[PDB]
Amino acid sequence: GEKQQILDYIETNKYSYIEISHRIHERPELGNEEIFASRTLIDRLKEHDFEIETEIAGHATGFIATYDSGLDGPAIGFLAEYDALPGLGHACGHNIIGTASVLGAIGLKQVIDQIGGKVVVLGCPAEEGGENGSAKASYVKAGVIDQIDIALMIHPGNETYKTIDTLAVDVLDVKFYGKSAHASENADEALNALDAMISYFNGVAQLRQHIKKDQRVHGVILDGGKAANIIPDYTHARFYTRAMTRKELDILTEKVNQIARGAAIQTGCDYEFGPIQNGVNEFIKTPKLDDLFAKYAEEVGEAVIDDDFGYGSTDTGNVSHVVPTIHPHIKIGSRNLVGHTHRFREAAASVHGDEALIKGAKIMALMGLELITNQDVYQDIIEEHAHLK
Amino acid sequence: MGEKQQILDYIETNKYSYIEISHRIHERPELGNEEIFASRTLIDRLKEHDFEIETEIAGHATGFIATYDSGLDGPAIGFLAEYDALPGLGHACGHNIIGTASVLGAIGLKQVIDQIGGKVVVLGCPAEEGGENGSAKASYVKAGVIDQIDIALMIHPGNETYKTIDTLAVDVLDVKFYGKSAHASENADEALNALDAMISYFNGVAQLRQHIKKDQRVHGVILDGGKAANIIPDYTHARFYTRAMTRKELDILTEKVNQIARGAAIQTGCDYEFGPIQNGVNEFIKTPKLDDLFAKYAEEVGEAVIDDDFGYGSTDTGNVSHVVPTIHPHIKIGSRNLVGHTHRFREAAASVHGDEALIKGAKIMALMGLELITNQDVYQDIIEEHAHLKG
Amino acid sequence: MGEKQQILDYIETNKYSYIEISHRIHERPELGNEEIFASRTLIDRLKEHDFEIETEIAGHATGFIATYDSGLDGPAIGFLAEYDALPGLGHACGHNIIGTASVLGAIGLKQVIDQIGGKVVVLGCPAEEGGENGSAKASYVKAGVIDQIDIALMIHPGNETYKTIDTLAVDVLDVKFYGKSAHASENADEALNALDAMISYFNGVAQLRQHIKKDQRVHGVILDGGKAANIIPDYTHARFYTRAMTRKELDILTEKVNQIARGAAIQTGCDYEFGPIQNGVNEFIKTPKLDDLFAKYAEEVGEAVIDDDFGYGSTDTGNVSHVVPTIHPHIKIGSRNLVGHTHRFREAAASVHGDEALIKGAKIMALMGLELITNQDVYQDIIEEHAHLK
Amino acid sequence: MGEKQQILDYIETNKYSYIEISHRIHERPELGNEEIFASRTLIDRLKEHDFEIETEIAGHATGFIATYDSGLDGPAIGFLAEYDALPGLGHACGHNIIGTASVLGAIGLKQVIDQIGGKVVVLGCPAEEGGENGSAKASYVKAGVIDQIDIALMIHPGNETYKTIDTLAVDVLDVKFYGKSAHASENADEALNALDAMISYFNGVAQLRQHIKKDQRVHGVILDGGKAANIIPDYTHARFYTRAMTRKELDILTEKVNQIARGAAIQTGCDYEFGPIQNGVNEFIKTPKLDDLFAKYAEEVGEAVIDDDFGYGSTDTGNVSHVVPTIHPHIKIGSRNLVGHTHRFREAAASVHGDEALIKGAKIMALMGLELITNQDVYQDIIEEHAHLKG
Ligand SMILES: [Zn+2]
Ligand SMILES: [Zn+2]
Ligand SMILES: [Zn+2]
Ligand SMILES: [Zn+2]
Ligand SMILES: [Zn+2]
Ligand SMILES: [Zn+2]
Ligand SMILES: [Zn+2]
Ligand SMILES: [Zn+2]
Ligand SMILES: [Zn+2]
Repeated sequence: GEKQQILDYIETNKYSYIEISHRIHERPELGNEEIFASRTLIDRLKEHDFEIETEIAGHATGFIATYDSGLDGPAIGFLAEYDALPGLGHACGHNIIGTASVLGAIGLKQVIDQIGGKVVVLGCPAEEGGENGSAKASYVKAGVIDQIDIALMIHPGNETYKTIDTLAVDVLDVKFYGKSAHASENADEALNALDAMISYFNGVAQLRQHIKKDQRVHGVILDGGKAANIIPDYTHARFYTRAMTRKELDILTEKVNQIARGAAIQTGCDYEFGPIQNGVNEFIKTPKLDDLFAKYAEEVGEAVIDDDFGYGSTDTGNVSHVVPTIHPHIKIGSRNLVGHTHRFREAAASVHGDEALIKGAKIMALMGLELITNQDVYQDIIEEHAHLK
Repeated sequence: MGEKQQILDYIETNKYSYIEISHRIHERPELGNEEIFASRTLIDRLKEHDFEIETEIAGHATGFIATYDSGLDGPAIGFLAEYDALPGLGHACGHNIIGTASVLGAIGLKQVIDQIGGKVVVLGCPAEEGGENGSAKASYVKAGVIDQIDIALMIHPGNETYKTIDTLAVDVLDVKFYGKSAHASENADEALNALDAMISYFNGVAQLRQHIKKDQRVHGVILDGGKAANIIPDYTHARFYTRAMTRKELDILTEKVNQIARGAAIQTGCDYEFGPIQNGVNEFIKTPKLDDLFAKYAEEVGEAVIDDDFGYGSTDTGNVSHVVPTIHPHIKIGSRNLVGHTHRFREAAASVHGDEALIKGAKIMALMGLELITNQDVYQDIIEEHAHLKG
Repeated sequence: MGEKQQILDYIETNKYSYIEISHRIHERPELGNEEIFASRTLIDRLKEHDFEIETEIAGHATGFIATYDSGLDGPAIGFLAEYDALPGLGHACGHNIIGTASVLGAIGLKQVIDQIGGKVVVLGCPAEEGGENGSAKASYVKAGVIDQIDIALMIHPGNETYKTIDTLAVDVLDVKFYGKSAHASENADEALNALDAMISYFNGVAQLRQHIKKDQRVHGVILDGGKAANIIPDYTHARFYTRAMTRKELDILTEKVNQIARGAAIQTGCDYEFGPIQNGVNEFIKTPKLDDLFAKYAEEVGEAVIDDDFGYGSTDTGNVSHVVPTIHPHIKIGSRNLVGHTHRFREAAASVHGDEALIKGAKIMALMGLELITNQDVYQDIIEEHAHLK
Repeated sequence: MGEKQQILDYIETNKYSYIEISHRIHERPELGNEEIFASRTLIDRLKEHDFEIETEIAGHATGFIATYDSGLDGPAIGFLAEYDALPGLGHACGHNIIGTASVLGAIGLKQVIDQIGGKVVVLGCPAEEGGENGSAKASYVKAGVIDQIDIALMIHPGNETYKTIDTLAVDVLDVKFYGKSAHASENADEALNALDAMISYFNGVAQLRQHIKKDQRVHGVILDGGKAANIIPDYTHARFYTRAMTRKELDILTEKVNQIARGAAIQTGCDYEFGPIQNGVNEFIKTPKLDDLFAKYAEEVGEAVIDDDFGYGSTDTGNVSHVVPTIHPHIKIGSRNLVGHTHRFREAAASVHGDEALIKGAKIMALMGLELITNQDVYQDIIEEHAHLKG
């Protein structure tokens, strides 16, 4: 009876949610600027009696949607994403993610009055990163994920597969501050912020010999001075660093901090060096929770492929350090589909992409059913995760 | 006899008219090659006194040549008019005074020019502070415009009154590197790194400073150093000055900086561009007999001409001095503590002393032109001295 | 009806004569291209068994080719002898055993060679550890010395017994910069700075690392960086390595480093030299059917052939493997916890276990060559498989 | 007087004895702190004329103090003896002449010292060309050795005869980086790279040159930059000069270079050492009236004292000028085209003109000492001018 209601609702109303997906696809908004997308999803949740908190952990366009039955049972959380890319506009198919997670939440809410427990959608802006990007990183730090017990989600891809491993990433600004002087007449009175920057860059080049092969550090000079006749008192670069784990990355980023400090000391300058967004973490996978995903991926008619699909780089990792989380992919077209391409945006607004949205909503809604209904399958997952972390 | 008195009577009779022009250009500072109001205001005043006007000279829209010919034999006495402001500072070099002084000088001498013969010429010279397609006089020399005048006169407001200073040679240059972008994490091995090319160029310029002469300079900034942290740059852009005592010495220096760029390109597998954004300023060749003539009338008009080390300058009027006897002197507009390109200087350029400098300088120049036309021995001597010093 | 049995009877009856030779080479370590005792001791043993000797091969004074031809049609089976030690460690790679075992294996097969036809050849191969005019086998390949053999056999002592490993391509390079001196305080404007050129080269090499493949390496030191603080250096000298997975890839990587040097010279107005101080090592091309032959005899001789990731090597025997089917297998001389190029390894190259590994290797190689000559189908298949792969 | 004539008669009637001492030193050129033959040959001549000798001064084995004391009140007149040669060049600074002249001057004045009072002192000053524990006179000043003398006299052979030139302050510094080795192919990630530290220090010094005064210098070389290409270096070693107009300025400059090293260490994770390999050289404080006394006697002895710009020097005699009135003049030994530290200058320093200069300088210095002891008003005037000028 319980599975019937959830599927019936999603199947008779599919076109309504598919429509929300194209409406968001047509209006690509970048991270922390996704006003249309968050409102549209908030409305559908409010239309089905969800209690809405907006503006979460410093993210104006984030939300927490909640429907609580008032009965003991797990709080099953669905991660909604809805940010596009600059120039490419939804070439990661984030129109599907937010709509799929909302449709699944609302699908499950249909029976939550009966099974017990709670349903929650977390609207998570800026997953692609940037200034105050990676909202889920902020949520973990703010304690927003103490509100859920399990974090569900699906991502569109070139195939259907279980959660991939993911990497830790920092996005960092480097700034040097000196003292300007006319370069021809009195450069001996200057403290050269550009010499600091060049020296920092020489140092980062040298570092690459001595970091692990899985690690990355790359960046650009955003402000290199403005007048050729005047010694710069300010320069500004932006950098990424990347490691397999947060523990490893914290060590790696401190090495780069020290290259900046050293450059500062060489040149008599002062400096700032720090994150422009809360750091992204590696995924801690719960295999029994992906088993559950595969099971319903198959029951819904997808071939879940076992293969190396590479490493990801997503703030959903951060949520997996707190609670059992998934970040699987649903096929939305050719196996030659590559994320962040024009052909991938086209794919996210196609009939296959529309089908994946509905299949994703069904899969998640039915996992939520089994986690609240079953206490042995739920406890297996919770105990597995807490052992792996 | 009385031809000197007509010049002075004209200049002094309607001096306040010209002071107003100075103040109107001061209120509305315009940058190099953008001096629409200044050029037009000065062109209208020449046109009001029957000068034949040519506009848009040597690729400079806001440049002009204003000629009054008597139709009789004699020298062509040129007056250099400058009228560009500085960014954020707005006539902190007092160029409102220079253009107006030269116009008023030319028009003073114009009063008498039908009696004494020869020809008066105002050359409107924009963008002397430099920049993209800056230094109009450099373009003028190159285009043949300076063949129209026999002598080139000018005054420059300063912290004191002094004869022409030595000036330096300058190039202003763009360095651009061109590569092949790639995603930095995933596939940096199929990129050609234009920022690496730039850092290598910068490292090489630093090294070069050990091996250049102590009178030479090389300095610059990175205008484009990449835009996305996750993408390898395929384009970087820097802007540089190079300077030396002479144009001969500078062409050697700039070429060394060229090869530093080239080498950076070779190291990184990138391609490159390296060239001047403007024509290129030359060192002054001074004609001491011409500065003697200035000092003479500087004193007659009541200025104390100081003989001290007032440093080197760096002006496209040096380029004109390679063609014809040229002066680039200074007239006091206030405190000896006045430094050029400061807020105090801008305020000084609109004071009563700057207004007075303007009138005195016009008087000095008009009277030099009277004698250069009138006294053939004094003219011959200046022409021959200059010719010896360049030739 | 068994020529196999003569081979083993010879090696087994006078094995102690050969174990002596190994300990004599071991007591007297000689660095690459200085292996006077080793080369002569081995040459004297070959002369004792009717081998014809040519010495000084491909510009290597301590190299040789010992041939014994039956005069009958058949494959020329080559055995590689190595005999160079390391500075300070002195045979912590166990090259005392490699050269002895190959000479013993070739003399073992010589006992039967007049009957089965064909030819036995031993290539004395100095300086495999590398250095200046190092990697003798690289020179042999380039000199056409390997046209004289049809198959290249060898054994190396190791932490266990296994088949040929994959190896990597290496270049060993000199960078020299040539400028013009002047007094640094007084007239540095008349100088061309060979040290600024060097610093600029090093800065460029650092940048290169972001853009090379993860399996590749470039690393070096400054051997001459100027002598007087008050004189602008007119000369600087660095030594570098470059490494890739193939020789085709390494030629590209080394040329990138060539252009980094070249760019540095252009920046500073200096001149430059950039090139190898030794010929240059190549990736192994393995012939699995030849390693199979090894494993078959390895097991007949009592050894356990292990199949595991034993990592990558870097040896000039790879260069040989581009010309003819070649092996570079390992024979157990002690604990699995043995590491190459260490003090514990040198002691193991002269132990009872290392002695056993010599005779076992010598038997394995002699029997392999017996089969390569005798079995045309096995020979044909190994030659054709190598031919398809290269 | 009869005293003045005893002095000159001594120097003239056995000048060839001392010229031979100059040639034997020239024949056997010895580097700083290694001048065993020169110091001993000089010490033996002073021993012969009843001078008390102390050897090994302020940590310099080839240094000596040779004292002849009258036991009567009077100034203690110091004669600075130099005798170090250059590597590969022999005596291309003419130091063979310097020490012999000062010994012959000291001994000439010694003839009369028991009659006029006071004291004669020769300081044997090794390694003035510098290097490891170079510049003995820096060590002497620092050790209190110059409290033994009231005036310091000296002559230096040159292309002409002239008064003490201005001299510069110098530091010779070693830079060492300490890290942690690894196999470069395999384990680079557990290394700390002392060569990257050195490269980074050099890149930093290159950048500094834009920002040091035009009279300042910094230059060095890498003496150890690693030894095996397959191993990340755990040790590098460089040697540097820094230079400035004054010690006050040079300390600021040298500290800037220290911070460049510190920063390189911080970037690479290395440790470091930075410090001088010799006592630092200081700028000359000149006493004009002492040079006037030199010029007086130079002229008497047959020399033309030329007033002209002969550039800046760079010598540890400068250090002595901070304590007592000192001269560092030059005496002509050949063509005006002679340049120090060349083969021609070595050739000059053994020539007849060089021998003549030795005797003349000896005479000049001994006649200078006679007046300094004898004339209290000339002495006092020199002491009070030095005291004023040093501050
Ligand atoms: Zn994405
Ligand atoms: Zn995504
Ligand atoms: Zn367990
Ligand atoms: Zn200006
Ligand atoms: Zn101006
Ligand atoms: Zn080895
Ligand atoms: Zn080996
Ligand atoms: Zn010297
Ligand atoms: Zn000297």
